[PDB]
Amino acid sequence: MTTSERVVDLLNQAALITNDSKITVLKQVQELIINKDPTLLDNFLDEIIAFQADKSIEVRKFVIGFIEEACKRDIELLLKLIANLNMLLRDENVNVVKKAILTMTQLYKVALQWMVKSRVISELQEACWDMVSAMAGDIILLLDSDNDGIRTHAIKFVEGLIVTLSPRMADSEIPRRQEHDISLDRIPRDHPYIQYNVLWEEGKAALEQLLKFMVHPAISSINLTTALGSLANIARQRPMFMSEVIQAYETLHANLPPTLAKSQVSSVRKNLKLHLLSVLKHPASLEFQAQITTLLVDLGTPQAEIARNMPSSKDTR
Repeated sequence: MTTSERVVDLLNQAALITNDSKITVLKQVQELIINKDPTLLDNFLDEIIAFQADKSIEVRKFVIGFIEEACKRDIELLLKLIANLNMLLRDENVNVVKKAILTMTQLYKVALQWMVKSRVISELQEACWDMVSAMAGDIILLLDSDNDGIRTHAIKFVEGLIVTLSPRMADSEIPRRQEHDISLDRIPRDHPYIQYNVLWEEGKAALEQLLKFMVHPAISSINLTTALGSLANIARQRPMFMSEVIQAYETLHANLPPTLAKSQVSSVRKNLKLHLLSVLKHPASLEFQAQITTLLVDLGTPQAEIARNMPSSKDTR
């Protein structure tokens, strides 16, 4: 029997399995159609995507993972799969939503790169980009989800967005895994469709949402520390934002979220200090030395710890 005959037989078996172990069979299918005979991907998309209706949470999560792998293998499948991903982002179960946010964090930057490399934008490709972009806007709105784990994942997606939609600079720290990710500097300024200025504004607006979130008197401990880490990552990857990040830290410290200001205060300060020190260690910090140092002392950072983390101006070259 042929590969596509095997795929049909596995799919028919997966349909008879009544527990999550059907994912074993679906991953066999995914390996056949994504890696063994990639030409089959197109032919059996419908069959895999059909499992987005499965009642099992792990099965819907599998389908989100599958969409990510398929779009990473052929980004144009995003044309037929963005709508299914949008349904999973609105899932009734928060674990499916979280997994869909993870996936958008990966796929947004790849759809954008694809738009940026197209000189002529088809109707399908335009509606696909419109949807990618409303989904990003909806995930930013998820900063106000009533679910703590969703807000946490939204923070990370928003972090990734701010970094995508701002330019790399010469002293930008770039985690090696993100070396080849698109950023604003890699966007031609006369692309007829994707407008540089608009994406910049959009990155700035995303950052303003994340700064406001950070300050909010009602956010939780896990959200706060995720946001603090995100802001620190942003300041080191995009040093043009360092000022705004330092200021956000000053502001959080002046106005502690009432629920975290007594028994939890030691923890919040230790967290704020650890993140602030990571910013200080970045050479662009030398421009804000008095402001950072003053904030570090006010948090009760020992002098030795400030001194140890101060970058040399040699690292400014």
